Amino acid sequence: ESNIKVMCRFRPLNSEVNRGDKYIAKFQGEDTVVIASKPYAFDRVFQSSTSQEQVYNDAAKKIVKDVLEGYNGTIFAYGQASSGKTHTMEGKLHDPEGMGIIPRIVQDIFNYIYSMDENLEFHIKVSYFEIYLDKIRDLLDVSKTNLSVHEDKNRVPYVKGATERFVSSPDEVMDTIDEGKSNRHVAVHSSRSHSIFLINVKQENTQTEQKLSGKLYLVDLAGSEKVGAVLDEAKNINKSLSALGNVISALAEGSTYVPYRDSKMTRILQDSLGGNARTTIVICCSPSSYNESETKSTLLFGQRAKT
Repeated sequence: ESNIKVMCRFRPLNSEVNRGDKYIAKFQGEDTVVIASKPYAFDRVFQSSTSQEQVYNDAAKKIVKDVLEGYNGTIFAYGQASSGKTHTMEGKLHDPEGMGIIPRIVQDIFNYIYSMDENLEFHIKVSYFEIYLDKIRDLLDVSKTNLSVHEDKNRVPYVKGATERFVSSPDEVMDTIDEGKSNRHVAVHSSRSHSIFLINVKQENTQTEQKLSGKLYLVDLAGSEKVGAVLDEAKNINKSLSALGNVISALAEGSTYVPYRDSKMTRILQDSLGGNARTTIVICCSPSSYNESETKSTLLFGQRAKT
């Protein structure tokens, strides 16, 4: 019903072994992981050996194909520091085996476009903003610090004043990602804000003249903090995570009312999370004994989306 799939990735272990740490995690097949004799069931659990490409294949690929066919979708990344969130989501820029989910999404989009030359015409608009201290901040125009979410006549959400930049190649998309990353709020390199990257795929069919439109959101979630300006960061981070969790949970349990309005991120993502929309949540975990509570913390958060 809900269309949310939660997938958990554990990374290989070192470099770190010199500390003295154990593996702490056992896998009952490919969808369940056991820690401290407690079982956590998911839709897929990627073990240490799982390649970048099959993470993309199982987590994101069908979502991309759906957006190229007119649907909306969302992929979330969630993880405590050094869990492998960045390796999973971005990976190694121009190494194909190699690269993480976001570069593979972009390559599939453009290969499809190239393979569909004349018969389909495309316009890809990308936007990039972060939820920092409950404020919507544009990562492509530092002057736009405090933007708002609204709904149109059809109850379709949009962020007012957000930069939309036209892109025509994979490099142009990646250039845009790097520009936004430069302005993203970091501390201690923890992300202190949640960042949302939007690819809007607009197409028109040359034979039939009919139009299609699809929105793919890539959300990098800041991890929950247990702790001045860094305190306001923690309470906002945590409150917005609980708002997401409430939505995500109401959809998973089939609630007829879903509390999208209780936070800005979920208002933005209302046309792309729940309903017809396709969603994958990738939670990244360290296997080390040193981080067992963090992992167990991440795992519980992932559990909220699990029917």
